[PDB]
Amino acid sequence: GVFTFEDEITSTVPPAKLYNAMKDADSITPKIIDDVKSVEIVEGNGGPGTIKKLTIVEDGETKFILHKVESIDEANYAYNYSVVGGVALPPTAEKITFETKLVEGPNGGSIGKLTLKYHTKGDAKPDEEELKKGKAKGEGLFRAIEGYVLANPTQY
Ligand SMILES: Oc1cc(O)c2c(c1)O[C@H](c1ccc(O)c(O)c1)[C@H](O)C2
Repeated sequence: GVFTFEDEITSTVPPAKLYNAMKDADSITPKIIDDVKSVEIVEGNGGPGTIKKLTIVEDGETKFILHKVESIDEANYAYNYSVVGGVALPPTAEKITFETKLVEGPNGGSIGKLTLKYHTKGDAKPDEEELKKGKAKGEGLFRAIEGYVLANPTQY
């Protein structure tokens, strides 16, 4: 089946600035997030269909995660990707998609609309553990990119 979850987060950063920064996430996330060590493009031009390999060290163990870029809509401040291999993908799941969309806040800040879609193989049940881990990932990225912009005011 498909399980869909929707969430919102807020930032004082205007959406156009945040979105520019999101485009540099491969560069930014290893600096801010302790566990991420590198992000490498296995193949692709960074657009839809690109495959990325993330190298992380978790619990003193090196591991890898695979991402695939689904779609990009700059006019709409959206970036979509799916987890398609690695530890992040549970055995039951076909695929886990994270959609990120940025909207102007009422006060000029930003609202991040985060949608998580969990595709399960057959009738398998989604792991609660993964979802909990899942909601954090959607947030952490956003915070990572936000923190970086706030800490480097002149750059964006
Ligand atoms: O705290 C974490 C832990 C993780 O395993 C990850 C986190 C944050 O965010 C990473 C991340 C997510 C999206 C990206 O585009 C990216 O470059 C890096 C990834 O989800 C894997």
